[PDB]
Amino acid sequence: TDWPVYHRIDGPIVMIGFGSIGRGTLPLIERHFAFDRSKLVVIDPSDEARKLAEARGVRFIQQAVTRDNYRELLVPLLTAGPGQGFCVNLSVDTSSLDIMELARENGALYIDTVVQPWLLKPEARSNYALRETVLAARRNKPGGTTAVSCCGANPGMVSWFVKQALVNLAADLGVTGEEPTTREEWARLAMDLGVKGIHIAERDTQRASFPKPFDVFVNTWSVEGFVSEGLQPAELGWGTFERWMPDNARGHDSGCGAGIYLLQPGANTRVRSWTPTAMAQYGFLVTHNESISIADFLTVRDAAGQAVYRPTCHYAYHPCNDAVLSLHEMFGSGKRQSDWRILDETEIVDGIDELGVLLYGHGKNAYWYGSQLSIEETRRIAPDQNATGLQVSSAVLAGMVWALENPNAGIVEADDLDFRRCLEVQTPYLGPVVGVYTDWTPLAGRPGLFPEDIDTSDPWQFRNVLVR
Amino acid sequence: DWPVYHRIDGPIVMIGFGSIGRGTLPLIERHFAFDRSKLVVIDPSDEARKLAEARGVRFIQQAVTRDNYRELLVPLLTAGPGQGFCVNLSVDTSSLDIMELARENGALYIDTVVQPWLGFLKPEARSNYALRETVLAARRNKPGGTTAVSCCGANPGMVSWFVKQALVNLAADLGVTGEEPTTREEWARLAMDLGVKGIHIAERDTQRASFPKPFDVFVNTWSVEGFVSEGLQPAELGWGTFERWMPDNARGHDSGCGAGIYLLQPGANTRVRSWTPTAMAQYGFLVTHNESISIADFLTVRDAAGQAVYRPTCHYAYHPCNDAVLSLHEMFGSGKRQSDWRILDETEIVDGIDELGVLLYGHGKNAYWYGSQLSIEETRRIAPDQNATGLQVSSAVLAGMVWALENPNAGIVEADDLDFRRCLEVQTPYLGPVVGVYTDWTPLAGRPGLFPEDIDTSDPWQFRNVLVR
Ligand SMILES: NC(=O)c1ccc[n+]([C@@H]2O[C@H](COP(=O)([O-])OP(=O)(O)OC[C@H]3O[C@@H](n4cnc5c(N)ncnc54)[C@H](O)[C@@H]3O)[C@@H](O)[C@H]2O)c1
Ligand SMILES: NC(=O)c1ccc[n+]([C@@H]2O[C@H](COP(=O)([O-])OP(=O)(O)OC[C@H]3O[C@@H](n4cnc5c(N)ncnc54)[C@H](O)[C@@H]3O)[C@@H](O)[C@H]2O)c1
Repeated sequence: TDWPVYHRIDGPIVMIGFGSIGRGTLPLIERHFAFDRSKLVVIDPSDEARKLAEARGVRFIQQAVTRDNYRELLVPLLTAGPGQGFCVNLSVDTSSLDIMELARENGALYIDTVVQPWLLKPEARSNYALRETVLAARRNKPGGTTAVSCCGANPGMVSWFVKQALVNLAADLGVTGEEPTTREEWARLAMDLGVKGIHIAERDTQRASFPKPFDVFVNTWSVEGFVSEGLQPAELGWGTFERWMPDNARGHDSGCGAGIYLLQPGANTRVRSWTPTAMAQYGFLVTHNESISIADFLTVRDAAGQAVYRPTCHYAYHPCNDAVLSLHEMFGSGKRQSDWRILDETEIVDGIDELGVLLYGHGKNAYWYGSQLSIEETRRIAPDQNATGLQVSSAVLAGMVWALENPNAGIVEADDLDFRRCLEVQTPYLGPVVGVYTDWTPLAGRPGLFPEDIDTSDPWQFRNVLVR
Repeated sequence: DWPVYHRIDGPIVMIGFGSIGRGTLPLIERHFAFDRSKLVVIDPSDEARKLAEARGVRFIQQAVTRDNYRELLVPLLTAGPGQGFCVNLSVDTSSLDIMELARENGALYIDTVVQPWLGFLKPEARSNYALRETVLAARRNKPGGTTAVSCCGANPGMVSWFVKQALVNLAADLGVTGEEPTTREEWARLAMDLGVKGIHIAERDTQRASFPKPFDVFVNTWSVEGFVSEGLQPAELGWGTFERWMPDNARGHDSGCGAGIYLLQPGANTRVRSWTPTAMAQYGFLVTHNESISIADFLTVRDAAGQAVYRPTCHYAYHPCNDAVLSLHEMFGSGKRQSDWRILDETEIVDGIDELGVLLYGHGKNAYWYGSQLSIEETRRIAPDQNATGLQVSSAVLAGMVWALENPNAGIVEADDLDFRRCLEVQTPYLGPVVGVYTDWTPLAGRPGLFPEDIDTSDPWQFRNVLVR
């Protein structure tokens, strides 16, 4: 009845970054893998991180990993032996692709939760473009040591939820038969079910024991990371059903073809969305890797290679109340707050991180599938983190298990992993995982007091979702 | 001790006993001498009844409606022996109809808002410009007569007196010579000569509650029903002659004073870039307010032909308390009102201020904020039964009442028509720090930035730059 130990790691474990996610992932690595304790080392420039690592009894190197030092630092650490090591990258300000390629070159497994560069026109700031660098790297060097790109809660877990949700939608219609095996089969299942689009539909209700301080940005995970992505252009996977886009929307000349972006910051762009606890709510259209990767994954092309079916996919994020206030403060002031803080589990009085996928446009209108993990449950089952952190760290755990079980798979996205195996590892840490149908649409209660440019023939059009 | 300004020798009829009525009644008892059993409070709610009974004040548990207001109020207003005073602090009642009833029965009248009877509409008809035009027409139809003070709370109300004092201060600091204005035409000419392109009613409420905001509860420091109703009205502003651009969904008015436009979107979901001393640069919401129109109208200069050659832009730039910001996000994101609401009591507020002032911009010193920084701690020391928001309003009602008793045959008047020095002399003891602050901030601070924006770089204070689009 104790915790399962999934695998032995026969080489160094190098954790890059020991912020909110690193702190939550370390205890799960220790819990679920067998290895000599001295094999693990944490790298992070922060004094705060150093003091926590010392209290946890783990090796700690207080250094920022940079383009200038990453080869001389990471190659010896990852190749120390006797066997294959694992690079666990949970940092800000480091090049995911460069570290990934270095790990592969040296036979070390690799996982991260984001594609980002080393510490510029808007299209270059896009997660579409960054994802294209990873796809190109895979084409240049197929196969080889497994490296898992963007395997956190979102991007990451939500790709597995999309697959489970598609299977459930079919079953709820009385459609029986083997589930898809190939990418094209998954894409055709979405097409055949009439899925028009998908929101990554999230509502964080975690509340702090102190009121939000003036001129302090407050969040339940990285403030630096959230602000960085929130200032990037709004970004979405763009569905074939869409008949309207804003005047300030732009596409891409190259790549998989699945994305557009808007010439405005994602964290100041609102969309109409829905989760089970929030019901109808505003989300922020913050750019995310999975907005592109899920739309790409579910694309059906004709013989000529043109996409004839693709779902819309984007984030619709309602963060914790203090983060909502922090965004209002930041954008209203035109500048970042002087200080910031990430809520510790000891500072959260109650709440959940409700994180799921909202598939819409099919015969049952809309279906939300995801996790309702509470802070109370989090504290009972995993230390050193809040409910936001545990969804992410447990997804990293699942990706690490998959990579150790499938060590010769090359560069892979969350959409490439065995979703059933990953969810089997992750689900002890997700609290209630539920599927909920709703009849809500973005046109509920509309038109109202004022004229609006809506498309009443198709309630889920982005024209109706975007707050204008 | 506290000054007793005057005796009131007739009935005092208070319509509405919510957050503002509860804050105003103690000031009335404190600052006027009157037969105490001559005060009557009318409110439909049981909560109001219990509070009035606890004070031993006559109470009538009725909702004033178009169907009953004549039969209900006339006996109360004319009960004698002397001139009565109708103090209207309610939601859901016709300001104009009750004002006219008071006037034709010789009773003084004051309120803090122009609003219609609760309905059992074209966007233009929902505008405060239209509502104010019904009051202006009433004045033209019955000049002079018994005084009725329209829209004399904190804003609208006190901020009109702040605008006059700020113009005086700017004149001194910019070396503009001339005697203090004493007529509307002289005030308007002073604003023109100072180069005041526009005015924000620039407010930041930092009052914080001892409990976190509950899900599906709208929280505010004053009327939730009243704030939501005004926040769903069209965004609305006095429209200055310097403006070179208006949004595609802006509209004007065929008739009336000519000072206003409105936008075909709700004010409480419309953001503007603004500034207060404690907030520094912030978003405010462009909630419609009577003074947006009245201040712009008051400061209009016309040529001989009657065409406006100068007028300041004027509008609200409201940053309410944090729990109200979250309540608006919740309400607009859900597309419907929350199932419950609450107004923060002073006992529930841990700290904070209601920073309420006027931001005059476009002149030689860029921008100037003048107003009140009243804290909840100071409020509790000097006045009972209210928070810092309520006390700024209730003290303004007091000031207007003192002015009306000293000027009881002035006809229908707005806060812009009162003697601002006398009103501020009555109100200032309840306003805490009242300060003027210059800033170099403009709406183009930091702009253009990461993304292309439709800005006017020739003039930072253009509405094109202020409006969040
Ligand atoms: N996919 C997901 O679900 C998901 C969820 C949360 C976060 N993330 C990603 O992970 C990132 C980290 O999140 P977090 O909440 O732990 O952030 P955090 O801000 O709490 O921690 C970041 C850590 O990185 C360290 N760091 C900074 N520069 C470094 C360098 N050059 N080398 C090594 N370490 C460095 C900092 O000292 C800090 O301790 C986020 O910015 C985000 O991109 C992904
Ligand atoms: N000018 C200003 O600065 C300013 C400031 C605050 C409020 N106001 C105005 O004053 C109004 C009242 O403010 P509040 O905070 O006291 O509101 P509130 O919601 O606390 O109280 C309103 C009261 O009116 C009563 N009421 C409802 N229908 C009625 C009717 N038909 N007849 C008589 N009473 C009735 C309610 O029972 C309630 O007690 C607001 O809606 C707003 O328009 C103006």
